[PDB]
Amino acid sequence: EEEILRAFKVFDANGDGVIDFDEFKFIMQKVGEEPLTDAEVEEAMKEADEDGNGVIDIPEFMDLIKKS
Repeated sequence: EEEILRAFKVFDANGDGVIDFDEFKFIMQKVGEEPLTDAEVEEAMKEADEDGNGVIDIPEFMDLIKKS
């Protein structure tokens, strides 16, 4: 619980709790605008949104690892 909610909550760029494609492509490489190859980031977020309208809410990523 604590490590996954810490990581996803820094990852949400405030977003009301939701993460989109441009937020992940900016924040992935944590020091400013560092995301170097777009294909690595696009593959990881497309496999982590299971349906969720296309942009990830906090319960999806954590139930995907933590499911209870």
